[PDB]
Amino acid sequence: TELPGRTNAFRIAEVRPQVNGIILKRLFKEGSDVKAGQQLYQIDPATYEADYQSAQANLASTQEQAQRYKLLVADQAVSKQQYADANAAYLQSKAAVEQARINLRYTKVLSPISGRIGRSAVTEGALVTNGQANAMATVQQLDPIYVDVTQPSTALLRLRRELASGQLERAGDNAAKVSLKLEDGSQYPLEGRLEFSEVSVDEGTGSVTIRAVFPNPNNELLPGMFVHAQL
Amino acid sequence: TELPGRTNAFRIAEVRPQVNGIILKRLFKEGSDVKAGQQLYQIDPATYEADYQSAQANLASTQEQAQRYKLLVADQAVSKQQYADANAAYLQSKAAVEQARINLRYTKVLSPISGRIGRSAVTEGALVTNGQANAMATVQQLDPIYVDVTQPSTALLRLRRELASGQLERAGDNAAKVSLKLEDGSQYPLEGRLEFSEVSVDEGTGSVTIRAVFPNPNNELLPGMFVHAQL
Amino acid sequence: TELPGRTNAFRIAEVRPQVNGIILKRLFKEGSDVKAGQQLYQIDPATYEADYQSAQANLASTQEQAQRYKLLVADQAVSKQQYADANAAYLQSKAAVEQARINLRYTKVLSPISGRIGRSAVTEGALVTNGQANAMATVQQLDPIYVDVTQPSTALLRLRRELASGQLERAGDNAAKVSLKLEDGSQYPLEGRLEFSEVSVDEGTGSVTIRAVFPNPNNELLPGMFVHAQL
Amino acid sequence: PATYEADYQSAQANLASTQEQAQRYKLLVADQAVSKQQYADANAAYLQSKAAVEQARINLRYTKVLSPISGR
Ligand SMILES: O=C[C@H](O)CO
Ligand SMILES: O=C[C@H](O)CO
Ligand SMILES: O=C[C@H](O)CO
Repeated sequence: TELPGRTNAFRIAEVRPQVNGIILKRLFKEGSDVKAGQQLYQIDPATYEADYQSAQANLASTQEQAQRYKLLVADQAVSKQQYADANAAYLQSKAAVEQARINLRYTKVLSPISGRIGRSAVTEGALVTNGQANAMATVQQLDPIYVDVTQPSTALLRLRRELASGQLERAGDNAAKVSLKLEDGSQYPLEGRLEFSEVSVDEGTGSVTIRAVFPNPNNELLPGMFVHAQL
Repeated sequence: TELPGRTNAFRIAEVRPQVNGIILKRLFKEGSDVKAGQQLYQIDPATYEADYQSAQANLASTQEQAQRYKLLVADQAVSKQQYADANAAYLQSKAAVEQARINLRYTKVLSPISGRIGRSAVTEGALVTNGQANAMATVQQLDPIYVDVTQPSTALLRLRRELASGQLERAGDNAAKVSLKLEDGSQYPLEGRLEFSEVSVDEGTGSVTIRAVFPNPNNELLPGMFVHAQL
Repeated sequence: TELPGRTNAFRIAEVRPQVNGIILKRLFKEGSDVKAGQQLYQIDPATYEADYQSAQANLASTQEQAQRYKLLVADQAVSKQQYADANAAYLQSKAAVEQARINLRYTKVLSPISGRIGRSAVTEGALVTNGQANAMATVQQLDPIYVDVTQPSTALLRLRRELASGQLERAGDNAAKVSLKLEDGSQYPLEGRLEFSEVSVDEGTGSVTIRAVFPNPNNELLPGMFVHAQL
Repeated sequence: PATYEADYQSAQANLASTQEQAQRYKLLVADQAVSKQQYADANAAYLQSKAAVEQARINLRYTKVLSPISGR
């Protein structure tokens, strides 16, 4: 039985800035392969770095001030109102520092997912804003790759039985082994699982949509291909 | 007697953001079974978390300030026009904190219902906005599953009698036991209740719509199937 | 004398939101019986509740400020302008609080009438807007139930006489006792009034439409049934 | 032609505007001051205007229905 379907990325992510600034450098090759956590951009941190240290300097100061006044109050050598204020400043500083630290950190735009980055919608030297509508770039995990198959609700059950009645070659719980046949006609060398758990149902058609998962190193398979799963 | 009908989810909910931000992680398998209250997404909280603590710091401060002026007014050491401004700030802080707390909490996009989530209409790293038109995802309770049956108003009464005149196998108050027959032809193994209380009436047809309730573990039954209840 | 007619709800009401937000919970069973004033939905109030208290805090503050300046102005200790601005703020806050309170109240979507709610056109987690076109649900009082009867203007007088000339069994002022006969053929066990005051007239036909009122506990009778009143 | 003439000038006013807008961005994109996305939008409008004006001009011209052939 041949099931028609479309190939889709296994996982997709968007790269976006979360701090305001100028793109200093774009550390990745358009179209290359990147790893989740890998620095993809560098926003000029000259300032954030400066504010962050400017801050810590402050905290170090107010903190000393506080820790000391608390000693004085204990001898009644300073009104508790003086202390309260001292500790007040200390807490604000401590807050400032944390926010500074957070912003500096957001300075190195990292990749959320592991996959294939494409073109960089943002040029070096460009101005980038936190919250900005457009994404700097998009990564896609193309290795294990999906094949969305759509069968009428009935057939999905028919197959589900055969899977349980051993009439279908097991591949795992709720999964039967399957082969792929490109619209080319050719036979994709490798083979993969065909999970039976439903992903979506067009109630207007009643038809269900399940996913097949094929290994795709070499990146032979790409999203959008009209293929055929085989059982 | 065989009553035609369609299978429908037992309950449906939508997943939506209620805070602005970037989708950090999508904690769920498209097509899986999720529980109500289960975290479905994580919106980056670096800041909301910072603000929230920045606030609490403040409240901790003003609160002390206030409480002290409260005891001080008695000795007339602190006026009443002070303990007023003081208590003013205290109340504002307390409010800021609650608002901070609320936003942080929305940072974890939980699932409203227990059911089956399908595809995630939002990619990781994407930008999400409170009030946004589109829903991030949709959960559907499919275990007990409904079967909407439509009979002409007359028939509904005829059956209602037999139910009371013992001529129909009781299943509970106003419910008669029923079996399901898929459009496949097969006989759904389990059987369930056919509640007689009306759910809706197409006055333009006069016909009524009642619901059958079948157990559906194993998830064999899906919404949209054209079935037949049997009595 | 058998008068043909259609059964109709005794009263209809629509459930709609009057505040913006997300449907947290839908507290009612589709197809059940609900009482006027009963909470049907809960719109996530996390924020409205927060704004309301955020407001009250503010009012508490400005109000003190005002009452104090009202003092200083009366002692030429401060200009009338200062007292003016202070009172200005006070008045704004007081307005803010009232609006907050109103919105919070709308957070609980109560049922306007007592009757029978059907399906909920809105899912939990859904986005709901004040002013939105569609109604979240519809309650229909079905106990006393109407039976719209249509007779030629002439016949309505004929009967009206007999009613006054004792030739018809009184049921109340302008009402004659009547029995119902379902299109089933059967005899509805209970009986009710047949009010003679006209409700509408198809001037294009000259025919009048009057209503019969039958008790309908057990909910045996439903809107849309083609029946027959008997005199 | 009262209107065609009005639309035509209504248009030309527009183009004169958007054209200035564009020519100005044309330089800020070179000095990475304006996002290549924006300059795109500016030049987009400019091209639309220029298109509108041509159509306006064409219609105004037709305000004078001429004879295709020489004859009777
Ligand atoms: O983001 C992937 C491609 O480069 C563009 O659209
Ligand atoms: O929402 C259900 C499916 O995942 C999509 O369309
Ligand atoms: O709203 C009345 C019925 O429940 C549905 O359509």
